[PDB]
Amino acid sequence: MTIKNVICDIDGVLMHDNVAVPGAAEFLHGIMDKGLPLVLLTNYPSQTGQDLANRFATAGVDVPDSVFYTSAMATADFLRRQEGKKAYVVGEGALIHELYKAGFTITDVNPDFVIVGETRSYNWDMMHKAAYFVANGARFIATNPDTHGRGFYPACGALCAGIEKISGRKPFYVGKPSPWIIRAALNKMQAHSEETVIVGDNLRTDILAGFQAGLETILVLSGVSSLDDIDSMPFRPSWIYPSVAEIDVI
Amino acid sequence: MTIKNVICDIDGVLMHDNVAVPGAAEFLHGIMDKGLPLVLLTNYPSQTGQDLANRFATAGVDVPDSVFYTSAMATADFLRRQEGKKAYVVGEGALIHELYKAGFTITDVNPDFVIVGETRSYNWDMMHKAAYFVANGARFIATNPDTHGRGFYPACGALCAGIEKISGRKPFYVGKPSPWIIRAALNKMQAHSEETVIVGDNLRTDILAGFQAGLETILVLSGVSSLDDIDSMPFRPSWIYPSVAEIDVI
Amino acid sequence: MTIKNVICDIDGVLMHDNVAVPGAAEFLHGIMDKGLPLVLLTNYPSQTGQDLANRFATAGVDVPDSVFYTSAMATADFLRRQEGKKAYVVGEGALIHELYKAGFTITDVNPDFVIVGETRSYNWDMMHKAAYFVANGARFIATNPDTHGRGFYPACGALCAGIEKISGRKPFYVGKPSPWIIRAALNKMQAHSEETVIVGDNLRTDILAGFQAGLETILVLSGVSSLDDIDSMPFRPSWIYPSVAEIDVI
Amino acid sequence: MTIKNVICDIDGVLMHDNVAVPGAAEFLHGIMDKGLPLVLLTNYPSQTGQDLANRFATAGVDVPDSVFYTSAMATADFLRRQEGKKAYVVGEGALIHELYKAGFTITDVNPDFVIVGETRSYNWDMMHKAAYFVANGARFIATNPDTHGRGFYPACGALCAGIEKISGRKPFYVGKPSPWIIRAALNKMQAHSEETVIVGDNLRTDILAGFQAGLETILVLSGVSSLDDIDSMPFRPSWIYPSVAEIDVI
Ligand SMILES: [Mg+2]
Ligand SMILES: [Mg+2]
Ligand SMILES: [Mg+2]
Ligand SMILES: [Mg+2]
Repeated sequence: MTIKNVICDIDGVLMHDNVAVPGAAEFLHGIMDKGLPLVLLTNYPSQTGQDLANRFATAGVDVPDSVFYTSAMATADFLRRQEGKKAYVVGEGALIHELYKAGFTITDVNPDFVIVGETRSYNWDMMHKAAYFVANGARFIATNPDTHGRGFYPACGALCAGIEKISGRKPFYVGKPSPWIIRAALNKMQAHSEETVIVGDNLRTDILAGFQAGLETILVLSGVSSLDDIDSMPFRPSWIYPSVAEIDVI
Repeated sequence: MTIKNVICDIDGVLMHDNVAVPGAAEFLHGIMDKGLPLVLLTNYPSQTGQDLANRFATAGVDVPDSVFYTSAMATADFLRRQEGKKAYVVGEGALIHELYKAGFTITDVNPDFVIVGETRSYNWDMMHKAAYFVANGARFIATNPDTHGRGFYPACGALCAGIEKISGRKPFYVGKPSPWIIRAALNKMQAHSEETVIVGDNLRTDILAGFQAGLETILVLSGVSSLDDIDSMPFRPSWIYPSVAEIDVI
Repeated sequence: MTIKNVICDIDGVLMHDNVAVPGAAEFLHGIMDKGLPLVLLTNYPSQTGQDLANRFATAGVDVPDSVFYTSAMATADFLRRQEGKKAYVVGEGALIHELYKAGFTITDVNPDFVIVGETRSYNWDMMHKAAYFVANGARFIATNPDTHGRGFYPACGALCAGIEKISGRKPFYVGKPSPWIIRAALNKMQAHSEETVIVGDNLRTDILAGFQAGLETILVLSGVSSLDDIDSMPFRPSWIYPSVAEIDVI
Repeated sequence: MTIKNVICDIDGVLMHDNVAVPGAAEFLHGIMDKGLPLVLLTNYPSQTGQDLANRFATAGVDVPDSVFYTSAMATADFLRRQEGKKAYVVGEGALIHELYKAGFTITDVNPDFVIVGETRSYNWDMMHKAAYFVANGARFIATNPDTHGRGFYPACGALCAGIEKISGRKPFYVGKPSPWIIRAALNKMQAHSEETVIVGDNLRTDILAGFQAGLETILVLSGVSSLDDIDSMPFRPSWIYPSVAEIDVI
């Protein structure tokens, strides 16, 4: 059927850092007014739903805590359905709390999983232990492949680099471009891919993931990707707009 | 809901080369008898549905031409929904016919796409032209990432290698582990991921793709992957059996 | 000691394709007049010394056949000192003749080496056989890593790509940036690295190789590399000039 | 001429960790008795010459501090000859002191170089700053490519991984397999490659570097590499022995 659910990326679409993109509030309110399930997605694992709601509210956009879905929440949802509840975690804040709520024990003693998110406390010891466990068979999971956040701030992908180099193994990244996180988002809305659209600014992450997941896609040009980037692209967005302000196919 | 549709990989699951895996016939007939939509999937683009039906029949397994779905068919289905109908193709047989049926013009003059499948006629000239077009912006699509077929026979992935090296660009692979081909298979059965299971022998292709697509997965040990390969695996199969002969959760 | 020998790269330094770089003739004649051993180096394996002398003469630059040293000659020199004289060769012309003169038997029956140069006859069969032999333990050698020649013409590196993909092994590239070819060039002049300078236009090949080999280096800006490319460079050229016309430290 | 100088790798050749390889003492004393210049090489940057002499003496092998040459010393020697004397260093101990003796100022303010060695204090902040500087044009140098030391202890290569991922740039590794460190070792002995042999246990580092540098090579089987590893090897050692105990071609 038609568009009945909406997954909308955050950075470069609804927010520029801590400043809302013009029209974001009206765009979101229009969707909620119509009663369409909505998920605001972000590949970063540092913020809780409340943190995000506060960030949005500070910027003048009001939405419920419940609409947010981060790679940390997605990782917890992924692990919930797994056997084994012991993990060595390289991360802090949101991810840690989510894992505890998923019934996990966080330990550096016989862990079943090595989970990497983001932490400014990352150090030689963590890289060492994570590499040791992964090399020894621990299930290697990471929240998102992004190498850095704002500026050149190390992000999950950068923290995994040393661990991968030493162990010779790569983690399963839960976030975009992996199609699984889109599946997780759909399950959160109890929605089907055929009636869901994803709005994003990055052709290589939002669009690629949505496409592979079977979703209709809308690329906005207010972020990373530019219009000429679609010319040579294997697949292309269902629609393209300068920003969410002109989206009216929903 | 429950399992209502089935995607079953071919090589290492139903066939060993030209010899059927014991129990394959009974397994498939049981599924069809129950009236469950069935798709027999293969990442290789060389055979037509009829070729595959004949191969199966020669091996003592009788199934309709219609159940087969190859990376060539999937590629044609992918391109059908695309704008532009001119392509420079590096391939032969099945793929070529499928593209013509999808309304394509195959040309080395201003092609919109560069499509790579498999062809034993692959040569310096083809690599040159493909690289030239891709470097110049043509949409780069490939049927499957496999580097070789039986023995060390070059396969699609190997043919793309030189083109990627020269152009500095990578193609969008339509086949496994890409989740999209699973989506295409579901659409072929008009089925939902939540009620579909995929049976395969390769953890890194059948299982990875099925998992990302939201399908229940069954790993058989009659092919590439072995049981101990799941220990360190980020995700694991819903079920594991020596072969299709013992599968009875369908 | 001082500069007593000279290795000078060809393309982008002395020639632009078939046209001489202004000042090339005078530059070379000045070196020969002083009696300094000279080697004109090129990473490409297609031309014989006579072909190169003819190309230079056609462009108005007169030099002896003996001064030229190609990756094909270097590869033959490399193999001369090796045990085993049976090789499966993916190449044509110059390289083939050089190997025969080095005492080799070219065969697809129990070859000791798999040697890849350049050949416009490259095809599926060659990739297959080369991959089969390398996968089975044959010593994998390639003339140069360049992915393409003029335009997007496949070069040695591109021909190796498919073979590497299938076999899972990489060849030993004889040409630049490998320091060995510089050693081979020095031996050709019976010269020491401490009294030899190399002139080149590519920071990542001529300069990198010369530097690692212990040679003084001169970068000309008449080719691939540009002046701003040295800012972030780990190592830098001993000298930099727009072209050979202003070189006077020799 | 003949062998007049000797470069001998340490780990897996003369030492197993803190235990000497049987015959090491006699091997080394024999070389020094003959008056042949000797350099004991190691790719690791953590120990000073005195530390190494003490380690050897504790193991029962007596040699002068002066014979040792580490990747830290080699890096300092490399930088001594460079313009610019400001560097942001990710490392500790030996490397730091060597840089100060080379006339460097270590700072995180407008550094000319970003130098990575080894430090158990490596953290998010260091990765961030190093990545920021490299991304902004700083000359990226690293002591050695090894990903880990003993066990799964992070080594230089692992520390560079995150920096490379964020900046998109790779460093120039001073240590093996880079031929430059062999050149540096020769200069330390004021020796020519044609009269120098290198003894090592790793085909991919000691042997590869020696070969590219024009040295005669001796592979011992007391460490990383095994005899069957030479079968498919592009190049092969001049000689091969179980350990230094049987080396008598010097
Ligand atoms: Mg975004
Ligand atoms: Mg299979
Ligand atoms: Mg050049
Ligand atoms: Mg060693």
